[PDB]
Amino acid sequence: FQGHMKLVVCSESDTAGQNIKDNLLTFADFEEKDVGEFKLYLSDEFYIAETKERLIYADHIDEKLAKYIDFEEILFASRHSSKDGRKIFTVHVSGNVGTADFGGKPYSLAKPSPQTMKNYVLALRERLDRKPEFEFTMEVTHHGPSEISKPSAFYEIGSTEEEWKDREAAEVVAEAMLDAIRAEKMDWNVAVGVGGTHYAPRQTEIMLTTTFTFGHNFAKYTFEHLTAEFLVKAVKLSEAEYIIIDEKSVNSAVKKIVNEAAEVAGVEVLKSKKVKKDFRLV
Repeated sequence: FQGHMKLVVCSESDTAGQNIKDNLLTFADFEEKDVGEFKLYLSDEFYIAETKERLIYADHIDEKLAKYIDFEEILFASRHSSKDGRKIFTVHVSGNVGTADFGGKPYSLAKPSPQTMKNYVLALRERLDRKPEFEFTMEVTHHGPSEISKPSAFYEIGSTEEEWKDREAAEVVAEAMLDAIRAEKMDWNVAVGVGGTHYAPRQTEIMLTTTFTFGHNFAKYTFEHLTAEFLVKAVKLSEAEYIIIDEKSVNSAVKKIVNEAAEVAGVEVLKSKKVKKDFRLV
């Protein structure tokens, strides 16, 4: 059973997650309840769940929470840590290709939530100028938890403690989440992306300016470990009808498995430049 409400999940020890939570709590009349290992906040709008577990290791947490409440998807609210120290708002779906160094299992992918991710990004774009020093960017699929069956995605703030403690940054994310949760448009074109650096530049531009959204995205560092069958799993899991390639990143070797996957799954392959040109929004 999936119910019809959306669930925001955060970690008790995550500063960013907590600030996002505090802001989300003012958007509706909530009632806290402590069941099992969680702290649940209920309302007739959306749900919020607090766990003491580190999110990247929260495999099967959707099954655990589903014992107490019904929800159709999860929006993980968390901080983003990076050595670049850049101030950014990011979105990505968890999952691993060849290595599972930070949660989950190898070659396992979490169920994405392409529509909500898209609505969130457009709602964020609308407010980005409130925090001029911040920039938005997608993150390729990486890190745990990989064992999540309910549609999901991670909505984060980074890259250091300076940003995690940023009250307004968390408030902007919370507002974008509320807009995503209430959004009715659920027919954005869905694709799995292949190619690019860890911050998926092409995919980020596509998310901000076209009618396309993404489920999973695989960075160039994953090329050697990708297989045609793994890509088919990603496409079907994402409910994608397309595979978009970063034509400047993909090599002939990876293009072969991409084409293989496209044929087996019955989806169309499109170059990122063509997507940006023929699928603009306004």
